[PDB]
Amino acid sequence: GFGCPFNQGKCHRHCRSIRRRGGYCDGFLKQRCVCYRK
Repeated sequence: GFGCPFNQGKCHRHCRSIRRRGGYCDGFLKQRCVCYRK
């Protein structure tokens, strides 16, 4: 969806920039991702 498993970077790079480190898409369609750290 919005990202992984097609574009993890889109959801793994957006958060990463926030000093984050890891994540996993949460949905099939353009829903939204929630990088590990909350």
